[PDB]
Amino acid sequence: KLDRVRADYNVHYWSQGFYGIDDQGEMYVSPRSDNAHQIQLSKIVKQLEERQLNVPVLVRFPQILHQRVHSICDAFNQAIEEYQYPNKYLLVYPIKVNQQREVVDEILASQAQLETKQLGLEAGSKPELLAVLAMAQHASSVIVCNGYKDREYIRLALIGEKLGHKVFIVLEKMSELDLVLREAKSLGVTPRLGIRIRLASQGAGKWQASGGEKSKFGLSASQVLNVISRLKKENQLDTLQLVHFHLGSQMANIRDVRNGVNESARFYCELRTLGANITYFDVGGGLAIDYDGTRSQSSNSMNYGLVEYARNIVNTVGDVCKDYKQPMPVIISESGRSLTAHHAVLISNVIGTETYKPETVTEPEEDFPLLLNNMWRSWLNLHNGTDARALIEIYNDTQSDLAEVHSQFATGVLTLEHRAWAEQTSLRIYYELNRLMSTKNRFHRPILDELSERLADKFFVNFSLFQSLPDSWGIDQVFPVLPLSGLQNAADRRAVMLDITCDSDGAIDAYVDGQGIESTLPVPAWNEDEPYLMGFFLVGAYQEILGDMHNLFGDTHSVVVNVGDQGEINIDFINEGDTVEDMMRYVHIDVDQIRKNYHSLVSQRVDQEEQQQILAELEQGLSGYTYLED
Amino acid sequence: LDRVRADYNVHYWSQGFYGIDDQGEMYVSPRSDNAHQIQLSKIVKQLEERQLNVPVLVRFPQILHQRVHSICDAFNQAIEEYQYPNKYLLVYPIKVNQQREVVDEILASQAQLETKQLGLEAGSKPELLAVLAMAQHASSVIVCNGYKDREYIRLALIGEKLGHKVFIVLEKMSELDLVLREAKSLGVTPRLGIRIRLASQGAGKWQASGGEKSKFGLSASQVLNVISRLKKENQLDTLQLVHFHLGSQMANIRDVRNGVNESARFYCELRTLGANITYFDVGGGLAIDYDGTRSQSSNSMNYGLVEYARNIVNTVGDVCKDYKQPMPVIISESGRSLTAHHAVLISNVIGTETYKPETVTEPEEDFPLLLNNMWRSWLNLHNGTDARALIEIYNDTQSDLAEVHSQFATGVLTLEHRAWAEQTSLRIYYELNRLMSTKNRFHRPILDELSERLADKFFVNFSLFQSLPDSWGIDQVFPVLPLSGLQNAADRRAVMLDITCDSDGAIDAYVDGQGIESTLPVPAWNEDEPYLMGFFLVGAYQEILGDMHNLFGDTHSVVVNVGDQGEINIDFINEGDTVEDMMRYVHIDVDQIRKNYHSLVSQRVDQEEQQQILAELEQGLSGYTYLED
Ligand SMILES: *Cc1c(COP(=O)(O)O)cnc(C)c1O
Ligand SMILES: *Cc1c(COP(=O)(O)O)cnc(C)c1O
Ligand SMILES: N=C(N)NCCCCN
Ligand SMILES: N=C(N)NCCCCN
Repeated sequence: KLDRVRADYNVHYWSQGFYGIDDQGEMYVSPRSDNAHQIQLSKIVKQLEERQLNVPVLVRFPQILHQRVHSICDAFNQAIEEYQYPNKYLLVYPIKVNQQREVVDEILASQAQLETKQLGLEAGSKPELLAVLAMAQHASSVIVCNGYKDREYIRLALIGEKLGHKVFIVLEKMSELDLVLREAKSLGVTPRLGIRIRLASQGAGKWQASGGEKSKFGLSASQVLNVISRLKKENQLDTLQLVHFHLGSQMANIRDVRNGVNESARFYCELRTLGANITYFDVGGGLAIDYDGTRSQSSNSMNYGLVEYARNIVNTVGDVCKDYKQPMPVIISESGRSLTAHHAVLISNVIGTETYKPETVTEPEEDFPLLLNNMWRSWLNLHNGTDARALIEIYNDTQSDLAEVHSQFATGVLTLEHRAWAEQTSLRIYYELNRLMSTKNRFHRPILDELSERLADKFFVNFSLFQSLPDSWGIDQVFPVLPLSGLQNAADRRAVMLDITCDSDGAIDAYVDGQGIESTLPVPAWNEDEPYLMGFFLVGAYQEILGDMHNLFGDTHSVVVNVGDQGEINIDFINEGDTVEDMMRYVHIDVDQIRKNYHSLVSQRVDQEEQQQILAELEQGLSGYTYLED
Repeated sequence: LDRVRADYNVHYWSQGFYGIDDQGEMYVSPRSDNAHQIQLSKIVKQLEERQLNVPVLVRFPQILHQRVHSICDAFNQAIEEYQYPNKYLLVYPIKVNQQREVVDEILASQAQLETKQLGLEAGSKPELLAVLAMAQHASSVIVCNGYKDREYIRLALIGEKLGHKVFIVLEKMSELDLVLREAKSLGVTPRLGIRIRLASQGAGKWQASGGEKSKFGLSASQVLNVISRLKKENQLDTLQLVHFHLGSQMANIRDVRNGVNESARFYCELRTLGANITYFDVGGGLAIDYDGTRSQSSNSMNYGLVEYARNIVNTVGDVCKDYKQPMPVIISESGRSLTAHHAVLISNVIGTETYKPETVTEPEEDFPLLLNNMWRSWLNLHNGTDARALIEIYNDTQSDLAEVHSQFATGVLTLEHRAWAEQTSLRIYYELNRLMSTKNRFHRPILDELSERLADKFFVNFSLFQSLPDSWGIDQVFPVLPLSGLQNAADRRAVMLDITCDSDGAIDAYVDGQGIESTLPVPAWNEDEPYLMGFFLVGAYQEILGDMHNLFGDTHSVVVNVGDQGEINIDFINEGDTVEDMMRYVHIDVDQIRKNYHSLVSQRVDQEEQQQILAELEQGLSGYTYLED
């Protein structure tokens, strides 16, 4: 049954209604706001294959970016209406989360459909500013500038203001103020200034600009005061328009958001008190994504929802302004991750497995030692008539017996054959223990968890973790991962997913299912005869940019898919992934020379009939996708 | 003033390739003869004169050459001490660093040791093609690991067809049938190895299936299935190599010795079943001492080079003596140890946040008591204050400051009050740090906290995520040192921050004379003068794991040979990415954008200004992604 499978995965806890399992047992995406047509992801794959693109593939749904833009804006609007807050919310997209022109254009495109009709982007570095200015060349835009600012970064930012953008240069180091004033004078521009504030409510040391605590940016209380003082002196206090703080990405605890906003709102009111007219209050990033579906205060989740995040921000800022009797600023959030995580799915195939097949326990030959007979006797006592206690005993004896076998092999007591026999016999006992024990028995359940790991299939997935999913390796980030098809049989097996790199770390340690994080995943059985497709979801934020070429596996193919009015699958942009030859160039091999040398060597050492064949396979290997063929 | 050399103790991790000379400069000494030390700042000046700015990755192929000879000599010495009756063969696994310039130089050694062999290991389909391309000129030993499809298998067998010795190591049971089929198809006799799963390295590793994450290798039972199938095909002679790999950076020599013991027993058991295994490949694992402490920790190891080699050779030897069997050729795949030292990442410190001593102002008459108490702490803090009173001033001040932050947060204090409190505290810390004594057992740990409280932040012009990825990913420690003016390294303490917009772009730990610290002693930063830092031991796995966070790309890289008379020879130069390179990677049409700027400026900017501005936008696009001082 599919509907019992649906409760085993509980996709809806993490998918936000963008993905689900349909009645044919296929995973779909539903990316349109009218929710009009669902599309089976496997059917998108079938259509890529027709066009000669093989998996792995990264698939983007812009229609999902559009909805996130509207949801985040809707959430703050609701909060504004409920509080009767007397100013606006502005969404601003930090490009660091995902810089791809096709992501950023779709984000810009919905922002234009919004009532403010207000474009907002944030750059965190010189190269990002130039990218941001390129991508907002068409219309006047809010641009917030963060990061380390040299002369050239400041002059480019002022050039942007000259050319008609609203460019906020956020002061993050005290020396930058003096640089901005000089460069603005030199370009004849009226600069717009924001200030980044250091907070004392988020940990020891962060209030301090100097010192060995690692928050890089932001001005001290003292430094903030110096800014106001320097501006008053130059008759430029009106250029300070923006107050900024950034708590960090993926804030799991709503309390920290509240404490942060509380402290910042007070700074904002104190600055107006000293005469500055701050128009904007920018709460930075930090709006988390619920990667594991558990809504918990854990590093892969959050204990709050979208609207509640909005309310904590609006209410706190509003309450602090009412106390000071100050007017309320435009609220900005830089919510990159929330905007981008859901829109992308990585698809690839399971190209082989290592699974345990139950074989027959052969009886001990006269040659076998007591220890191995003991295991044989355990195997005979294991059946439907073995009681609940005695099954546990047999588990414990069998583990101890295998451990002793391993020690005797290591010291020269036992032959390779003895070891083999004991290992296969143990696996047979484990396999049966796993069938005889009951999940309704309280003392069997912990063992059945143990046994579930011990008997899981290894699934080798045609992809590189280091390339497509770097946070998995680097910070034990969890992503939901699921078979795309045949989900009626998801109770068949348990499996762990490994990548095809020659590295221990290219394996997933954690899975998302119906009750949260597990160490293995329930899956349909694999067959050599049918394609078996898997999906990594919530890969939309920070994954693409951060991946690297371990083992010379390169970029995957990527495509943009829009679902049309009548349910068409419009494949709108297509980016081809790396070939082996690309990777060879990247590491400075002269490939044209390699090809030509190959012509010689083959004519030298190969029989004439074969030569064309051998040369074709060499040339073809160079020109192939880095990834493997089933 | 050579307490400086002793503060850093560079030789504890440098292996004699880097040190400080008597002019206060970091030098490299890359030749085996150690004939000429070249100051690393002179390499930078020489690059500056060719229009390349830091950040720069500098690589020294003569260090690679020495690494190959040191590892071979270590094994050869162990072989001679034991009287081990067979040879050692070093095989380089290109996964550690795939650059042609690195691999060439390793290969260029291979040629020169009178046994005149060394090999390459590939661990995936595309590495196999890179290895085949890199050994095109000469016949070679090639070991193939990783997940093998039909194409990988056929390429490997073609490699053998063209004269290489290609060992296709079986890592999965199903891959034996595939090899045998395809070898028949290409009419080639295969050479096979087998990777074996060990039970001595932790629970679950012995098993092929199951949830434990050791990807590759055959279980004892599958090893026997291999023997049985090859006996039936009459192809048992094709199995020539036994393989295992424990993992990289093995810190505990005990694990090495346990792994070798177990695997030697597999080797001798296989011979017992008529297999004629000739090669015994112990994989990687041979660690690098990143912090110079030679301790059993994630960044270091409890053993040395010769010791590693003795543990291998003596263990294989003793077990063989036990079966009365012949000893095999020993192979190690020691990538990391071959490559870590040869490369240095150099960049400049382009700004700082430092605390500058300011006088503490008397509280205004409107100030609350709490801020008066802090004032009173400050007055009681001078050369007359006794040792115990210094600690109590330290504790009152921290308590005061904390209470100030709670009062700001609930509306009790103004920003001006907070500002005054924070600056007074810093002044009190700065003076505590001068009045307390290193000779006093109870000041020392306060001075430890003060060192951090008072450290300079140095902003280095590079991206940790691009150039030192393991530092972010696995808290890899790398030595980091300033390159110049080292006579002055007692000036201050600093932490190094990269210029990315990201909290994680900082180094948490530093290597000084004591091993690992949380700050580094350094010369003072001056705006007027260049300040260069080196990150060392970046040779293995850094270059290829780096990513484009915040759109910072590749740095320049160059290859430097020191000639017989000391000439600095800059033999290859790879240019780093420009802003335009990055924009194009994220699919912006840069040439269209160039054009639209011309449109936009001429329509929006006063005529007398247009050329200036357009020249600035274009110098923006064509410039290195990194910043200018
Ligand atoms: C990185 C960053 C962001 C993004 O935050 P997310 O929560 O990941 O979306 C926003 N603002 C600033 C200043 C950042 O550096
Ligand atoms: C990664 C790897 C190596 C390299 O080991 P290092 O200790 O990092 O030098 C050697 N052999 C194999 C099979 C590997 O996968
Ligand atoms: N994804 C990065 N590697 N780290 C995220 C940091 C962003 C601000 N805390
Ligand atoms: N530093 C790399 N990411 N990991 C290397 C692991 C390789 C075999 N243990």
